[PDB]
Amino acid sequence: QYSPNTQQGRTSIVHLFEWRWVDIALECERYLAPKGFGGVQVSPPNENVAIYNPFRPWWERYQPVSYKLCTRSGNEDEFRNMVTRCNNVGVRIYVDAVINHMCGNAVSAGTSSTCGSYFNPGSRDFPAVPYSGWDFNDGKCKTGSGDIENYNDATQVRDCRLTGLLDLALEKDYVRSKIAEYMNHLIDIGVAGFRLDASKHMWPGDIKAILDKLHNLNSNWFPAGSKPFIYQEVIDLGGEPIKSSDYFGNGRVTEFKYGAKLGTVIRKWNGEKMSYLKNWGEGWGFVPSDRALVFVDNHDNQRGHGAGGASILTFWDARLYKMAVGFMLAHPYGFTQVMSSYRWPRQFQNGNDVNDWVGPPNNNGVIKEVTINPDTTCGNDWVCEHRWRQIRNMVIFRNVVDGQPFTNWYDNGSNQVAFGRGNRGFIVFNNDDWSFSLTLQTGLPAGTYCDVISGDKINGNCTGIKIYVSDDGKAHFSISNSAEDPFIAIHAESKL
Ligand SMILES: *[C@H]1O[C@H](CO)[C@@H](O)[C@H](O)[C@H]1NC(C)=O
Ligand SMILES: [Ca+2]
Repeated sequence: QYSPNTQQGRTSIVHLFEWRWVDIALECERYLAPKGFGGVQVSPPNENVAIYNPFRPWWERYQPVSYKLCTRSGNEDEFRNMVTRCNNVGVRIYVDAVINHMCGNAVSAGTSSTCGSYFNPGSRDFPAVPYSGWDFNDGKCKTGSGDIENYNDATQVRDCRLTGLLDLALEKDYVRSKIAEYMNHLIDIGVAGFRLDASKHMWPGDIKAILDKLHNLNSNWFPAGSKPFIYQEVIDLGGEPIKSSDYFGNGRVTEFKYGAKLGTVIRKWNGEKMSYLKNWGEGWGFVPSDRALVFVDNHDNQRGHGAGGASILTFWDARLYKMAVGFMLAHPYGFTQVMSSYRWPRQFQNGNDVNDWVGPPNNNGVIKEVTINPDTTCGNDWVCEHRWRQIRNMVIFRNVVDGQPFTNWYDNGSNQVAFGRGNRGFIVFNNDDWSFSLTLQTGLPAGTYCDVISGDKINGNCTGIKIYVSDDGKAHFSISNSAEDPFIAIHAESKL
């Protein structure tokens, strides 16, 4: 469960946020597989509530109505077709599992579902599963509002409604069975793992009970005895009753301190400088590397809905974003997840986006298909950060240096640092307010290397910058503080 279950070599997964099943299937064959991506995290594939006020927000997908594979991304057949085509190409699929709750208790009863299933939140009656009033913690919670009021109370945080979402009683074998039945369906279809949404709101023991009823990965693509990869969404920063270590027994956990910290350092906020990254990792209070799932930003905190706050770097800050992601992909700590999102009309009104709810590109509710431009970029407002040369080439970098030790670190004491990975890769950063010109020991074999940030290597020709490594692994690097991308990266596979 700690093993991603990706093909040998592939070291990253990408979140194709709100993408359609059919677009993902194509992307797997036309780009993800060839560019070395390890897998894809998909948006919840089960039926959810169709919220029309605001108009189809992205967060409506976190309010389940049933476990039918019927959403705006596609139906069961399209979902199945996607898993098969991606697996057949070596790209794994990880599902965002919303098993801690159902829909809002204040939501109106009826058939406003992505699949037309009937539901009645008022009477806790979800016939498509089926679930009834006896399957919720309505009588287990103590709070006056029935919702979580005090996060210093681990109990109410687990038994009370998270912002009004109907809280399922995961202690009952019936509920655990219904959920496991849904998860086994996905496993048998071919998924390699799951993201356990809102894990902090579930008892570590209830989760384990559910994982105990899960089948092994499909023997057609995975070796016998393979267990699904498990990463739990636990927002744990500092001094909270619930520690992420409490979930180490079920699988990996999302390390939200990673992106929050990296964001302030790159932004150079409150005295932080890149030279401090010398001991990045557990040395900064992070969970053990072998239990961490890291990222710069996620669908939640990229729009202010998650931990990290204002220090979080997103595609909106392209220049600084690329460096942060470049640094994360080059550093050996944890398992990396790349973000892929869409553009929305950010309407900041007194320091808060009033349009952070806006859903994916759409035509009257119907999600717009992902178009590819001649320059390999996406249209229809899909950002496709994963298609950015600087990001995609760093994804490949991590694969190439997989297993190599962190070495040859250098820093000017401010914001000019560099380090290598064994003898397979080397990266240089310039985040200071002045040019960088110095000869450094890369620890790489002599030869001409293409800088994979400014360009690419194609049939023995570099389309960008070229670095020359001496017989003693030394090479000269020049980075202006005015450069489009103030960092250079070279590896064994970019050598001419
Ligand atoms: C790189 O490509 C060009 C043609 O586009 C060719 O003339 C040149 O010889 C190539 N160099 C190498 C080293 O293959
Ligand atoms: Ca709960």
